[PDB]
Amino acid sequence: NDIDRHLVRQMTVLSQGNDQYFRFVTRLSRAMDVKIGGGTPDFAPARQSLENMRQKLEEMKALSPGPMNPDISREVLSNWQALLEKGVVPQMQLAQQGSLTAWSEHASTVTPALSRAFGASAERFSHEAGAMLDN
Amino acid sequence: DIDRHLVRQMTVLSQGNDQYFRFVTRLSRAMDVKIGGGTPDFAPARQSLENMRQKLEEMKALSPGPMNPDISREVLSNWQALLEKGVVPQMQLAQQGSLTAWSEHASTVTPALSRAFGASAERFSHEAGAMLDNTRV
Ligand SMILES: [Cl-]
Repeated sequence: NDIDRHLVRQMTVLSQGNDQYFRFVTRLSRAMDVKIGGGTPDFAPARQSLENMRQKLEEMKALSPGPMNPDISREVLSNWQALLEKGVVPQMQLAQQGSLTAWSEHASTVTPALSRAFGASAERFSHEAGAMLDN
Repeated sequence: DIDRHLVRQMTVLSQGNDQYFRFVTRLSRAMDVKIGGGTPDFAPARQSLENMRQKLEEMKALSPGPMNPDISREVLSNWQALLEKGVVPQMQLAQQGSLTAWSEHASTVTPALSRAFGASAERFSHEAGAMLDNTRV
């Protein structure tokens, strides 16, 4: 498998990126609760997930468009990019030197929308990939 | 192949997590409307709860597969607990109880269950990441 291996790697990185997103949200939330509970928040875990996500985006770019339709490949990288630059990077910065209401409003609306868009792109990418492999 | 099976499991787990986070937001908006003296629409929250339940069933059907049996088990038990003890009550309580129930249950009981699911999901992602990226030593 050469094309097959490439596809599976694209599916793998895409899944890993989406997973790092959930790790990031969950870890940032934990740290944020400690801040709300009059504590000292440790943002090293969440920053780790954020970086992991960006590195998986770099790994995805190096693999794309690969063997599939270049459009869906373009789609996934631009929505991944957006989720990072407009969602996760600003949301992290709000938790670190922003107000509580600004971080919570952004984390309850802005970042989610970007998440569902990237998630949608990822699901169609993987459905198309899976179909080709199962031919 | 092993990579595809792990990835299907990682994808079902993320989808489960996404559907759970959705559920919490979905239900909250329906309650603001109910608290605002309006006619709530529970159809969407029910959809998320049902999607969370469907993703658990799909996770079980794929497990343990190539993943360590202990980690696989932790994930399914914490997922199932979050659903049967956290999520389901909230929904049944949101359709009958008060702030003393749905709001109080959701702030005290659920979080603990949510936190355990998150710890298991981390344990899963870490081992999967090591297998997939040949990162282990
Ligand atoms: Cl591309």
